[PDB]
Amino acid sequence: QKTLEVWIMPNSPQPAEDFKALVAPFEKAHGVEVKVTVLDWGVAWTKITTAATSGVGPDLTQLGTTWVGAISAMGVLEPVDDVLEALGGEKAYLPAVWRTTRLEGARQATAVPWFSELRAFYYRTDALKAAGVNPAEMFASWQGFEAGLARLKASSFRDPETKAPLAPLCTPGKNSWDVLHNAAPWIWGAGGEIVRQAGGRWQSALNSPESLEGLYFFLSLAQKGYVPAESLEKNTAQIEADFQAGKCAVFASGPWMIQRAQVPEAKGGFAERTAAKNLGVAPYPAGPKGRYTFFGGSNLALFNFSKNKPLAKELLKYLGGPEAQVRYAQMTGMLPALRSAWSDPSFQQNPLLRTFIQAAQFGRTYPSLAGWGGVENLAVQHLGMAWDLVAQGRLTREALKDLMDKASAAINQALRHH
Amino acid sequence: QKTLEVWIMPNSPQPAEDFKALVAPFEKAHGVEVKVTVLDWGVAWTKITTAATSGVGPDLTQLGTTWVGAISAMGVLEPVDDVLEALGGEKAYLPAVWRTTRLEGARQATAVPWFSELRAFYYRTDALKAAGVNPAEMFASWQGFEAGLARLKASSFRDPETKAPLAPLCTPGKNSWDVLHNAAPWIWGAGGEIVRQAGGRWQSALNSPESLEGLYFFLSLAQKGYVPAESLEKNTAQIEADFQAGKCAVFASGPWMIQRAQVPEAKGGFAERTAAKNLGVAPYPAGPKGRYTFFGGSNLALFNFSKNKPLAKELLKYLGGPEAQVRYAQMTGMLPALRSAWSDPSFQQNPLLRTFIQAAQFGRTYPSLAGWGGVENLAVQHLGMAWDLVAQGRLTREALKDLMDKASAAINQALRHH
Ligand SMILES: OC[C@H]1O[C@@H](O[C@H]2[C@H](O)[C@@H](O)[C@@H](O)O[C@@H]2CO)[C@H](O)[C@@H](O)[C@@H]1O
Ligand SMILES: OC[C@H]1O[C@@H](O[C@H]2[C@H](O)[C@@H](O)[C@@H](O)O[C@@H]2CO)[C@H](O)[C@@H](O)[C@@H]1O
Ligand SMILES: O=S([O-])[O-]
Ligand SMILES: [Cl-]
Ligand SMILES: [Cl-]
Ligand SMILES: [Cl-]
Repeated sequence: QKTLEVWIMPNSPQPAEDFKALVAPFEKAHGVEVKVTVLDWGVAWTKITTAATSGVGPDLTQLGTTWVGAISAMGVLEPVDDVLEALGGEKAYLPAVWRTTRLEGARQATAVPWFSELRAFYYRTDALKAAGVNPAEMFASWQGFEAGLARLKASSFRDPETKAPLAPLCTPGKNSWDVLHNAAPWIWGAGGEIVRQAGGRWQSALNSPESLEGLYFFLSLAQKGYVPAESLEKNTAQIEADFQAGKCAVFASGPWMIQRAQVPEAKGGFAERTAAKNLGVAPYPAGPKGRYTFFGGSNLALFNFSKNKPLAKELLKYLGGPEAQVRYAQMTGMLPALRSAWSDPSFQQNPLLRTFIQAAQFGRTYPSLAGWGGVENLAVQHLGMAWDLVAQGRLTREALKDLMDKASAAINQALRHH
Repeated sequence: QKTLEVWIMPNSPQPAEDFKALVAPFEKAHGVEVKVTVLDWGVAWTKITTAATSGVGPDLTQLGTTWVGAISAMGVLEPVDDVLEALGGEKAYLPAVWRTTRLEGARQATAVPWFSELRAFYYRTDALKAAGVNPAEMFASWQGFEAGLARLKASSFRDPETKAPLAPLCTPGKNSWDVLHNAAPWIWGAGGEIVRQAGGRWQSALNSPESLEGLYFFLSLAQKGYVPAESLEKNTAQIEADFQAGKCAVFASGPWMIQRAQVPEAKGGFAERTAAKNLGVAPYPAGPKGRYTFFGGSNLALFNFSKNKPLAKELLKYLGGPEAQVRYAQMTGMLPALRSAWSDPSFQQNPLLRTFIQAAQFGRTYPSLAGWGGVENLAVQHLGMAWDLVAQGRLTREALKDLMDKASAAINQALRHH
């Protein structure tokens, strides 16, 4: 009759149902009830920070890897070094994954790695073929990326269901954390970054010459008509929905879309759509200073005001452990956080998934900072205003610089305090 | 083993679960399993129009009242006059609800009323009291509304959980259908409208002198600092989340927030929050040409490519009928569509809900037109750009007029399209 409450984000298309089937064996072996509540990504920051400040909430909460340091810095998370030792310690994890178990420079781990994700480009094989585009040259370089989009815009190809052209590229301009995650590769590729350590402190680098170069190149794809105006007002889920509906030739996303492509519309997938029958993946192109993609995922954290700490730690060890690592990655189409589970043969057979796995050497993420929640909110707000400059025909290098100088002022405030 | 597929939007905090409990009796009596799929509002237009164009989808779909004419005019909906006759016909419905059963001027009804919904202002009793605001004066007139917001801005009141001031008003500036529904009362209150019958056709009126007056007054609340810049990039979900979290003194919503306030976070509500303990409702203020609010909701439609039409009509008769009408309104915090069901004490004994029932006198909606889905997408896009003028310090009457001239040209295209 002993019970646990868990907060999760929508990691699969039937998230509560998938999470319940995942924990059913643990419920049987301990004779306990695990309750699950689903928080949309757009409101999860608001709801998790309120639970933290109020001292009331669940036993466990999913945390995006980029939030672990920001929640940890509030002093509301129970140490989980014991759980991670029981899962095989530092050596069981990719160094980049291990760094998401804590606030940078904290002694104690405060989250357990649950799943990994990184970004690549999904494209329509039938569209790039009709346009005469070589996917290998389109996704090899900025120049190539731009040339491929120009061909996709000039193409007379029409989706056989919609009977209408495809937008060359769709990217979300509003409301998602992905307004930051989708700009990051371009910034990094130009030799830029989101933040930089100097003058003793962390500050915004979104106004560095190289950051402006990468961000401007990204924004100018919309300026040139490769991204439709409508896309700049939309969020992640809508861009996913536009691709599934046969309206976009190319978009940036995570390994989950592969799982969706294999499942019917009734189960929140798109197996019956033209796009699922014509699905390609290519990595992010090399920029002038490097080849990068966003690498992230989600960890599980235990609030220090939980009344069932020993039982919730047993559940973290279960979810962080090999068997649940494999089953949840299968249900979600995410990559296991436990490095050993990448080698499970169920992940070796899928050709599109292999593209994601082998793209991981280009994966980069943000330092695990106390101000990071604020940085992401302000980044989403200010980058969405840069997309606005395009919708208005007002995008210039000076206007972008002025806007990123204001984003930088505000981000510097957030890195001092909450 | 007979099957039905039903598409619904997230009407309650656990939508699929609540919908399965609602249809359980019908499943038992008929030996059918009803499969439900949840479509977020932001992607429902995309997924419903793709089902229409492809001839592949569910048996039934939820349709927002403002979309019924638009989907009907695509030639894909079954007539349901038999179901509405069996539910008691034109007399069993509010005239405004009856008009949402069809495309304007069509012989045959193509949707069954499911639930009703109209807009009012939620406010924080504790905030208006600390600010010295008389709710009765604040929600009586535009001048009153503005005077109350000036007092809310000046207040040194801090939310007891956040330890921080409350924004006087939050409204979503992006990527919700509510960007239109939140503007419409201000437009209508100035004596404007969204569209106007102009010489044998329908056309945009967003660029009429009175429509600009109403919209300009609305936007200028944000110009004066009554709405934070942050709010202008956010969608309806985030604004609701911000109110629940104690960040907003006032916001416009539906009757569902009353149900949400009575349910804990773990079931998708906000009973733990200060805002649930300090909840007031007031009507939209009278504009200079009178008092108006947005009156809508959702109906249920049967695709004419369904293979299960006789059974799906029995399910429509069930969902539209007295018992299920009461149950779903209880679970969702919506008003029943069937007038007779308003008599249940769950509605008539609910003092916050009584403000929504009384607000129904002043309820207005859009004509039931062929291009209406297009009108809403384009309206949301262009109204999002009006909010942008504010964020940028570029709001002038000419700039707003130029923007609504472009919204009007685009909307005219969508209305004349065959
Ligand atoms: O910065 C927020 C976290 O985002 C996570 O990615 C989410 C994304 O935000 C959602 O929009 C959705 O599409 O799913 C993604 C995968 O769960 C990211 O994985 C985390 O590392 C970030 O902390
Ligand atoms: O315009 C589409 C329909 O909107 C309905 O209101 C929704 C709103 O769109 C959402 O943001 C959500 O919060 O809930 C509302 C109620 O379901 C409206 O009821 C319909 O009349 C519209 O057709
Ligand atoms: O901005 S254009 O779409 O009117
Ligand atoms: Cl960085
Ligand atoms: Cl939405
Ligand atoms: Cl109107």
